[PDB]
Amino acid sequence: MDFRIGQGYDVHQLVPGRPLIIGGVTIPYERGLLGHSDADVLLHAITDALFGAAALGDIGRHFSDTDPRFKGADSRALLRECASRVAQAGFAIRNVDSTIIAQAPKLAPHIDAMRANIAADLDLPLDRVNVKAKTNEKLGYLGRGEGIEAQAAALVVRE
Amino acid sequence: MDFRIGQGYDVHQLVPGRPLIIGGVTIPYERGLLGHSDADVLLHAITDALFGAAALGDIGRHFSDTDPRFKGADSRALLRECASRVAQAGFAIRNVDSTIIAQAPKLAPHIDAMRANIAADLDLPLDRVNVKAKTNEKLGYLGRGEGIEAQAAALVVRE
Amino acid sequence: SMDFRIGQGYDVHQLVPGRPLIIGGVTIPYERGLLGHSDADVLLHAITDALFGAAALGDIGRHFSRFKGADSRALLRECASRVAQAGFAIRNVDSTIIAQAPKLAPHIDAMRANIAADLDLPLDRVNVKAKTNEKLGYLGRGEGIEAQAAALVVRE
Ligand SMILES: Nc1ccc(S(=O)(=O)Nc2ccccn2)cc1
Ligand SMILES: Nc1ccc(S(=O)(=O)Nc2ccccn2)cc1
Ligand SMILES: [Zn+2]
Ligand SMILES: [Zn+2]
Ligand SMILES: [Zn+2]
Repeated sequence: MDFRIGQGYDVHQLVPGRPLIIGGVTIPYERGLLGHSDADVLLHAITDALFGAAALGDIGRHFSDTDPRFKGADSRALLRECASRVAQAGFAIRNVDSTIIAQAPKLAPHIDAMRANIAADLDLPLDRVNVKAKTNEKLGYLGRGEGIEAQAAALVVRE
Repeated sequence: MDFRIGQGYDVHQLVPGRPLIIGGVTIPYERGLLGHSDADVLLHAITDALFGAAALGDIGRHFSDTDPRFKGADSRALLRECASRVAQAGFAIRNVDSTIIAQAPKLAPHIDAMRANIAADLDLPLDRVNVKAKTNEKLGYLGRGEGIEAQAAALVVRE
Repeated sequence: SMDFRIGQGYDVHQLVPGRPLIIGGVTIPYERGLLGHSDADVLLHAITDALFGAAALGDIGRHFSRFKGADSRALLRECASRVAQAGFAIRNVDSTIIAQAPKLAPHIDAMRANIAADLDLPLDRVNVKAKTNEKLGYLGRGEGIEAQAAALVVRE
């Protein structure tokens, strides 16, 4: 009965010349996200929500860019290590919900693939992982296609 | 004890010649929100939070903005159908919290009416529904009054 | 006791010259500070709104329109009092600060300690996270700082 909630936010710039990787899925698009590794905005937000629910700080405190252990680590490896640390701190994950905000491309065809990657990385049943997607109605840098945002919420319980 | 959390986000442009309908309340104003449905940004954010908590996808999955049957749709009717599907998936709603962010008009006079509408639609008492209203402190497209944003959080439990 | 409730909070304040930068009750050296009627502590405000939201007590604007000169930790303490008054116990708080500058990492642990003391919580039930905005929008240009918060309470 010792439930805890966590919330996560991430954003990355979207420009020509890089791949678009969201939720572990490479998506064909004229632009891609800029960041240290694969720049997976959705997995970063979920990771931060999980560290937050466990009150373990955040993704920057756990996985520094200079650390040799995570030099070439992609964001799924980081999500899996996050989950291991959350479990070791005594918490079981109960569910994850999230939103991707991107003016383009359409993300609906890729939701089930993202959910399957996230559930596998968290060792969760598929029906405890949700990903939602929407545009920003052409408003702001998101609406002009200059960035993509992800939001995440996670519920855990201390066991 | 099988609790789940969900989160929701929505935004719509503020334009001339549209009803301003937020939380089911038709608010007197020279502009209104632009969308395929009645464009109720607050009810959409809450709908997304509820679908997300039940791991049922999102409002685009259940009520496509491409579908003619939803042109001008009453978003309270959509919220009620969302709650019906969430119940059909086995979940009871425990509470909803939300934020509306707008430069104008003043929303304080309308918040209690919005809360009562949401509570009615979700078959909740008033004390389990909360609506918060704020400005964006003059920043960004929200500060310039180009759109209105809503955020939502929901807790459900699988019975 | 299984009557859990969640709340969510959002705040943003402009960064302006000639004012202290106070976030999570920590005074951070910086050329600018946050603009507000209070000390404009955007993180404490977001947490405050999340707590009012979880207890279904409305929001800051309704509670804190005898507080004319109060700093935001006093308001967070008052918020926690009202949450308790309504029969709720706070179970945990999580939050994110979005600021392009300055670096907040050295100050996070003090913010967490401040929030924990104000809410009468142990450290392991309070969390503060910090991000830039990748140089995007008004946050990325350093025109404001945003905070987000989530809170879990239970009605006893
Ligand atoms: N059934 C339905 C519901 C909402 C809309 S909307 O384009 O007015 N608003 C939307 C649409 C998708 C996500 C969020 N808001 C159109 C159709
Ligand atoms: N009592 C009180 C507290 C804070 C403020 S603020 O306008 O500096 N910050 C706010 C105000 C409303 C919602 C969020 N932050 C004004 C009055
Ligand atoms: Zn990232
Ligand atoms: Zn909408
Ligand atoms: Zn504030």
